[PDB]
Amino acid sequence: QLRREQVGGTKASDFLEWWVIELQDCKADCNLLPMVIFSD
Amino acid sequence: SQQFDPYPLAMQFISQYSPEDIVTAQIEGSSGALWRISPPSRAQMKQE
Amino acid sequence: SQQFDPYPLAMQFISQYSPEDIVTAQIEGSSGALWRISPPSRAQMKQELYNGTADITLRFTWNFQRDLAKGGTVEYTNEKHTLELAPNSTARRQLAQLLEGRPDQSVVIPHLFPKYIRAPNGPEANPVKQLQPDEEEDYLGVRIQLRREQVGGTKASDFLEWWVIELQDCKADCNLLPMVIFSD
Repeated sequence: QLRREQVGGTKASDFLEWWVIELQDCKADCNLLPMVIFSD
Repeated sequence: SQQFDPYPLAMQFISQYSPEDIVTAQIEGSSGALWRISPPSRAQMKQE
Repeated sequence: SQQFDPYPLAMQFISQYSPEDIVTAQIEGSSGALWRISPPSRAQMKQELYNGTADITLRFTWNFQRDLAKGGTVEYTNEKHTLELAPNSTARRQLAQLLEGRPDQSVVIPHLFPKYIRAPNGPEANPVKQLQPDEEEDYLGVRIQLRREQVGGTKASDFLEWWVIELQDCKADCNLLPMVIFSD
């Protein structure tokens, strides 16, 4: 998801941007990406 | 362990590691910093 | 091979490497990300360029990252070609003007972009002396341009900036900086 925030004749590149990624199946944990990692 | 029941595979692999030997990375998605794209490059990306 | 005819030097050096052992880095110039300079620091930079006294530097560092899966003991190699911009010299006198945000003006700096770089197993990516005798005059000239985009009582630090560098002799490849790099 591209969250977008206005600052202030371009309407596109006039203001802030950033990216937010979530798992496809998020129940209430949209701020969460678990990633189990194995260490030998 | 109990969520990979059908599988002897888990016994071969998962069992090798003590439960503390394995960690999780609760990486957040929202707190990505502001994007850095120059509007020429953003326009070219949009074109492509 | 055929573009270094006079030279037995090429036979000694270039021949050592299979043609696939040598790769090119089509690094783009336009797609540099937005500049990050705090307007105190930008103003201080402008001051040092405008009425500076101590001689200033402008370095240009490359850095190659290889893969360890193919063996090897080093992962990063790098070096720099430091250049000095004399006070009241033309180069600085034009960079300073460039910083004021004029639309189309630009400057060219000579001897800044070596073309053939050896990447041996040691952390010294030394330029190959043996395709270029001068070691300082055979370097290419690069063309720096400050592209500038408005957003919106300062007229200077109110809006976006970024840098775009091109070779001095660009035919139609302004988005191209070839850089032949040698791998042992």
